[PDB]
Order: sequence, then structure tokens, then C-alpha cells
Amino acid sequence: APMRGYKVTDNERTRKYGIGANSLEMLIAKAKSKFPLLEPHLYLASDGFEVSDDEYLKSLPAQTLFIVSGPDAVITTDADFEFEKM
Amino acid sequence: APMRGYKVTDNERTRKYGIGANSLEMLIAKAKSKFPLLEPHLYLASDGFEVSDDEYLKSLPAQTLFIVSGPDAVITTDADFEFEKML
Amino acid sequence: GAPMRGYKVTDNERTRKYGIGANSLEMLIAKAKSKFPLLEPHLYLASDGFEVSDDEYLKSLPAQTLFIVSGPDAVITTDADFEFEKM
Amino acid sequence: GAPMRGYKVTDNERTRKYGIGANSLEMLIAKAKSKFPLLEPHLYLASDGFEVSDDEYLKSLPAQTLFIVSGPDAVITTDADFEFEKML
Amino acid sequence: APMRGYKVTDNERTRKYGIGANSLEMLIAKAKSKFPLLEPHLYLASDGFEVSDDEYLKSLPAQTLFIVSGPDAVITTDADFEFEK
Repeated sequence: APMRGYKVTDNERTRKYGIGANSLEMLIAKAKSKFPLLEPHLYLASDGFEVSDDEYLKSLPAQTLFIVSGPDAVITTDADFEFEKM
Repeated sequence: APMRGYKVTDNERTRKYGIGANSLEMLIAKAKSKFPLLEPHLYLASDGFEVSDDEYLKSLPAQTLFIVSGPDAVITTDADFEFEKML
Repeated sequence: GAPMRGYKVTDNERTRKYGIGANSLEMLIAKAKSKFPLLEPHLYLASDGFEVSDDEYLKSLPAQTLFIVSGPDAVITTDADFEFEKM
Repeated sequence: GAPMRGYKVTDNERTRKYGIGANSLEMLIAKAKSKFPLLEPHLYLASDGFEVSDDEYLKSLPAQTLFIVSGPDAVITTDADFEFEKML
Repeated sequence: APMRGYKVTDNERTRKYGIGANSLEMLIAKAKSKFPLLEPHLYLASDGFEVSDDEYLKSLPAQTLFIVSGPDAVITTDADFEFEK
């Protein structure tokens, strides 16, 4: 599978990385080396939906923004995060 | 058939999953793994209509949101779910 | 043959709601019959109650058009009147 | 090897602006550091401040993408914020 | 490397030269014979980014427009014009 670019940050948006990956397994492994998460899971920053498998990952546009967190995580969406900045 | 991405949640919109599938059988099987129902069925979150066969699934846009539930479920639609957040 | 398209079908009371894929009126009626065992199921536009009388009329309609399934010679309750009747 | 691509690099204050050809993130950072002497240079997207974390990400980007070169864990001023303050 | 055509002008954009070159070194050398600059450098007319090496030059389309000026130049770019209007 081809290498694609994705964007990953944590729920507080404290560290922001562009990461290249050709599978969900690779993207999680690269995220795990960057964030203090022992069981990392990837969620859409837009609506909090969990990227549950490699097939869903590859259905997304390149450069999609993900929140990395733990399993079954409460995710602060982009809209919620901006609203909380006021 | 090609893999396409879809979104699945429960009627409470609590747990939310993006799932890739190339058929309705595969989408239901993957949804059942996350939502252990005896007879899982998929419904449009927009209007509650049941996705009754693979041909209907393939007629929908990728990234469509579905509510997973049992058979003959009465789904809370997007519009009524928001309004319930209002109350 | 003809392309598969998605349609929506419900009964006159709007109790059970199905998205159904079909490539002909014959196929759409056969699938509707499995969900609503009426002896001679017929499809009517939910918008204005006009009976889908042949496959050429069906193909003249947009995908995702909503139909009411009922018996023959049925005057169905249109969407406008159904929405009104609960208010 | 990997082909040369053109990229654009400036600093957080947009004081000097360079088009740079590179075939790897390692090369792009080295050429950027020649122009902007920094102890621990990293590249960040000028659009949203996301850090270019590896060569695979760099090569996923369109040619002529604009980067801010800065130190580590940097909070760079995005294009939108910089233009906003410029108009202020 | 193949010869390509480039457009070079000054910051006023009134001394305008089409120049053929197969390297940044050649393009600068030819521009220097036309322009009053001790150390000519090439900048994109669109956004002012300096052509820092031959690899960057070769990444650009033929007939790209450059402003030639000195080092650390103050360039009036197309973006600078769009900003004013």
C-alpha cells in the first residue's frame, strides 16, 4: 500500500505531528512513539468517530486530522475545542 | 466490490466507529463485533430507514452515518436526537 | 442490464421503513412484498399518492424517492397530510 | 534514489524566504539550517503548525509546500495568524 | 541538463529579459551581465522566495518570472500587490 500523510494531535492539542504511514498499524505505532499512550487509538478530530480498522483509514482523504487517545476515549471535537477556547 | 468507509453508532450516539466494508454482510459483521446484539441491523441516522440489503447500502454516499440496533427498531433520528439534547 | 438504484419504502402508517435497492419495478415490488406480505403489493409516491404503474415510470423518478406500499386501488395518505395529521 | 523536489522555507518571523530543492527530510533540514542557524532545527507546516515528523510525511506533501523552520516543540505562528497580526 | 527559458526583471518590473539557461549558475551569470548588481540573486515574482540552489530552479516551470536583486532584498511581490488591493 502507498505511503500517505496524516495529521495527529492529542486531545489538548499540545503536540501536533504530520506522520506518513501506509497502514493503520504503522500510523498507530508511529503515534505511540510520539505520545504517552500505551494503547493508542485514533479518532476523527471532526466528530470523534474511532478509526476502527485499516479499511476505514484508507477510505479517508490524505491529511485528515486525528486525535490520538486511549480506548473508548471521550474525544473533544474540533468544534468543542474551539468553543472551549473562549 | 471496493472497500468504502461508513460511520456506525448506537441510538444514544455514545460509542462511535468508522468502519470500512465492501458489503452489507461485512459492515454488519464488523458492527456486531463492537455492539454485541443478537440480531444487529443498520438504520439511517437521518431518517431511521433500515438498510435492508447490500444494493441499498451501495446506493448511499460513503461516510453515511448508521444507527445499529436490533430488528424492527424505532431509531431516534438526527433531528429528534438534537432536539432531545435541547430538552 | 439496468442499474441498481436505492429507494425508500414504508407503509401508510409509516410504522416500518426500509431502504431497498432495485434494478426494476418488478424487483422493488418483490422485495417490498418480503417486508409487507400484502397479497398484491403496489407502490405509490408518498408525495402525491400516484401509483408507480410500470418500470418506465419508476426509472423516471429520482433515486431515494419514498414510496408507500399498499394494496391495489389504494388512496394513500400523502406526506403532507400525514405530517399535518399529527400536528 | 529519491527525486529532488522544490520546497519553500522561512522562519517564524518571515524575515528571509528560500526555495530549496531536496530529496529527503534530512537534506531539507540541513539546507534550511545553512540559511537559518538553529541548534535543533525542525520543520513545521506554515498553514497549521504541524511538525513534519518523518521523511514519509514530507514526501506526502505537494511540492512547493511552505515550511517554518524552528527549534523543538515550537509553537509557530500560522499563515492566518501572521497575516492577521500583519494587518493589525 | 536541458536549456530552458526564464523571465527575469528588476523590482520595478520595467527592465525585462528572457534568458535561456541550463543551471542556476548560468542564469545568474547571464542576469548579472544585464543588471546593475554586485551580487545578483533571483526571487520569485509571485511570493519573493529566493531561488537558493539549482535543484530549486529545476523544480520550477519554464518561463517562471524572477525578480533579480541584491542579497536580503526587499522584493515587491505579486502577493504584496494583492495585499494592497
